Parts: sequence; structure tokens; C-alpha cells
Amino acid sequence: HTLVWGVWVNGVDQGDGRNIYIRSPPNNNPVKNLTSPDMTCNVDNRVVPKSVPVNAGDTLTFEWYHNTRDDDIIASSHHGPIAVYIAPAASNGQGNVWVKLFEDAYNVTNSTWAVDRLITAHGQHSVVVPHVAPGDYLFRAEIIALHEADSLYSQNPIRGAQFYISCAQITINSSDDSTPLPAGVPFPGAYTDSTPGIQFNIYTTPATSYVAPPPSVWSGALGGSIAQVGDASLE
Ligand SMILES: OC[C@H]1O[C@@H](O[C@H]2[C@H](O)[C@@H](O)[C@H](O[C@H]3[C@H](O)[C@@H](O)[C@H](O[C@H]4[C@H](O)[C@@H](O)[C@H](O)O[C@@H]4CO)O[C@@H]3CO)O[C@@H]2CO)[C@H](O)[C@@H](O)[C@@H]1O
Ligand SMILES: [Cl-]
Ligand SMILES: [Cl-]
Ligand SMILES: [Cl-]
Ligand SMILES: [Cl-]
Ligand SMILES: [Cl-]
Ligand SMILES: [Cl-]
Ligand SMILES: [Cl-]
Ligand SMILES: [Cl-]
Ligand SMILES: [Cl-]
Ligand SMILES: [Cl-]
Ligand SMILES: [Cl-]
Ligand SMILES: [Cl-]
Ligand SMILES: [Cl-]
Ligand SMILES: [Cl-]
Ligand SMILES: [Cl-]
Ligand SMILES: [Cl-]
Ligand SMILES: [Cl-]
Ligand SMILES: [Cl-]
Ligand SMILES: [Cl-]
Ligand SMILES: [Cu+2]
Repeated sequence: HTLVWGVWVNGVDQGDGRNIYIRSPPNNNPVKNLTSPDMTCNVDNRVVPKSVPVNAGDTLTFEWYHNTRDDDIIASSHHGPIAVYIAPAASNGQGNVWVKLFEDAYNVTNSTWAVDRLITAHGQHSVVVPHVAPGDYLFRAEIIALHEADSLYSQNPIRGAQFYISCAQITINSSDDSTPLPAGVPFPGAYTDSTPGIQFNIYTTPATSYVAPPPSVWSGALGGSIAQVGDASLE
């Protein structure tokens, strides 16, 4: 159970984005139905009044929270991966449009899930804004909690992989467009009952065997991190 509070740009807090530049749902409950229209941008996908200005190469940091800013972020039971996707805003997230910029799942080197490191990072994870065409974009940040994922939701609706999905409205101003954004995958549709990484038993299957759901990270992606970029409590 987690939500995005807002974003940072080059380590500068853009301030509370909820219902402003984030297409905030009404609560922190997960999406679980893989075929739901709610897979695109969660249950209340509409244009919000603001879009955060960025340039290609900027560090764009998403900041999550559970109940209040810079709290426990997400229950520690909610082990799983984190991804970030981009689509042109004109699509409203419809069609074959989502391109993956970032994936982190289970890190063998430090024996931790992305969500574990998200909590340590005070809810902050970043991407480098890619060299796509200037314009308006949706950045879809997705946490998959796998603590009940041994079942398919389609078999047992009380269980299933949990998707915490947040779409931020970002405007890319300066960009050399050296990596034009290609077509991507649809949400809903990219994840199905048979997709690797959706049905996974964290209790009995080693995390060193976990493969996050495709698609793979785009060749044009510039990278990211899970790391605290700013101190919320210095406000
Ligand atoms: O054993 C089951 C499973 O539970 C996981 O814990 C989940 C709970 O199942 C879930 O019910 C709980 O939901 C909370 C949510 O986290 C809170 O953010 C929300 O708070 C409300 C509050 O109740 C209202 O009074 C107020 O106005 O709004 C806030 C929202 O800011 O309350 C909901 C409803 O209870 O979330 C838990 C995860 O955080 C365990 O983690 C897991 O290990 C277990 O397997
Ligand atoms: Cl839960
Ligand atoms: Cl700057
Ligand atoms: Cl809801
Ligand atoms: Cl709900
Ligand atoms: Cl916890
Ligand atoms: Cl197409
Ligand atoms: Cl390990
Ligand atoms: Cl950190
Ligand atoms: Cl242009
Ligand atoms: Cl099942
Ligand atoms: Cl482009
Ligand atoms: Cl382009
Ligand atoms: Cl293409
Ligand atoms: Cl696979
Ligand atoms: Cl990948
Ligand atoms: Cl690619
Ligand atoms: Cl790609
Ligand atoms: Cl490329
Ligand atoms: Cl910091
Ligand atoms: Cu939860």
C-alpha cells in the first residue's frame, strides 16, 4: 500500500504533486486484475492540471509514501521489483506505447529486493530523462509486491501479484532527440497469467531465480537508481 507524493528534478523537490501533476488514485490499494483498464495508470486516469518541466539528461526522482510523507513508505512484507515506463501523453496510455526505462528486481550482490532498498531510500528512485522528442509524456512508475503472488489473481482474487502504479505528467523541453521513442507495450495486456515474474512464490522459490516481467529495458534508456536524492525533512 503505497502512493507517489511527488517528484524531484536534479535533486530539487517539485512539491506535493498529488492530483496536481500525479494522476493520483483515491487510495493506496493495489491493482491486481491484469486485464483491467486500471493497469494503465491506476483507477483514476485523467489529465491533471500540471506537467513537471524537465530536460533530457535530468535526474527525475519519484518519491513514494504509505500514509504520510517520508513514513515507512511501504510495508516491508511487500518484497518485489520496481519498473518505470514512458509513453507520449497524447496516447493517454492507450495502445502499444509503454517503453521500459528502468527495472530493478532482486540484487544478488546485496541480497535485497528493489522494494527493500526503496524503503531505505525514503521512497526515492530515479531515472535519467531520455533523449526523446520534446513534448508531454506520462512516466508510469510501478512497484509489484509479490508477498501473495504464488497464486494468480485470476484463480484466487484474494491473492495475486499487487501493482502499485503511478503516472506522472512530465514535459520534456530540451532534447536532442538522439533516441526517438519507439512503439512499446500495452497496459493492460503486456502482463498475463503466463508472463515470467507475475506468479512467483517468494517463500519457496529463490529470489536469485526471479525474472521480472518483460518487456526488457529499452536500448535508449540512460539508467537510474534507488537512492535518496533529497531530505524531505529539511522542509
Ligand atoms: O495479512 C494480510 C497482509 O496484510 C498486509 O498489510 C496490509 C493490509 O492487509 C491492509 O489492510 C492495509 O491497508 C491499510 C493501509 O496500509 C493504510 O494506508 C490505510 O490507512 C487509511 C486509514 O485507515 C484511514 O483511517 C485514513 O483516513 O486513510 C488512511 C490512508 O492514508 O488503511 C488501509 C486499510 O487498513 O495495508 C497493509 C500494508 O500496509 C501485510 O503487510 C502483509 O504482510 C500481510 O500478508
Ligand atoms: Cl496486502
Ligand atoms: Cl537544475
Ligand atoms: Cl479505489
Ligand atoms: Cl481498491
Ligand atoms: Cl513494515
Ligand atoms: Cl502500433
Ligand atoms: Cl541472496
Ligand atoms: Cl539511500
Ligand atoms: Cl521539437
Ligand atoms: Cl493460482
Ligand atoms: Cl521521440
Ligand atoms: Cl522522436
Ligand atoms: Cl517503433
Ligand atoms: Cl523468463
Ligand atoms: Cl531488462
Ligand atoms: Cl530496445
Ligand atoms: Cl524497448
Ligand atoms: Cl536507442
Ligand atoms: Cl539526501
Ligand atoms: Cu499493501
